[PDB]
Formats: sequence, structure tokens, C-alpha cells
Amino acid sequence: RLQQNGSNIINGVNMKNTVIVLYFFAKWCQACTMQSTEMDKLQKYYGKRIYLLKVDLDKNESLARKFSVKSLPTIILLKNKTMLARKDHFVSSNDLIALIKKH
Repeated sequence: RLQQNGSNIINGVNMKNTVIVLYFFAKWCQACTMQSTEMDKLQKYYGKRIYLLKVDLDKNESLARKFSVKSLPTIILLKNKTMLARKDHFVSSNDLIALIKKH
């Protein structure tokens, strides 16, 4: 059971090739709460055209460390396991759309 799986996206294994939005955050972090609100709009607009992965840094230093997060919020965009863009501070959903919509 739980057997190991293949890649269509390296982070989300065994499913699909879409644009995943990896967002690092912390509950205590005020700068984030404003962004999370943004992600909600972003999620609604793109629906399933993208996948949002929200990461709580407080619970995964391992990963943040791997991705070298130096601030919150951090937003990284990946398609086909190649980083498309990165933001190390707040971005608007509208801004997010624009960057995303390149692809």
C-alpha cells in the first residue's frame, strides 16, 4: 500500500501537468493574511487551471530550507517542474494573474 509514484509534476507526484502555485506562509505573519486573501481570489479566477499548494513554514523548515525561503510570503510558480517565477513578498491576485497568464 502507498506504493511510490511517477512524475507529471515533481512536487505533486502521479497526477498532472498544470501550473502549481507554491505559496509559503505563516499563521502569525501579518503580511501573509493579506496575501491569503489574494490567493482566494486567484483560486476562484483560475479555478482548476492551476493548483495552489500552501505551505506552513512553521511546519516544514525542511522544505522552506530546500526552497531557500528568506521571507514570507513567498510565491513560486511551477509548470512541468520548471520554476517559472518567484516572488519573495506580497503580490496581488491581479499581478499573479498577469505573471501566470504568460503561460
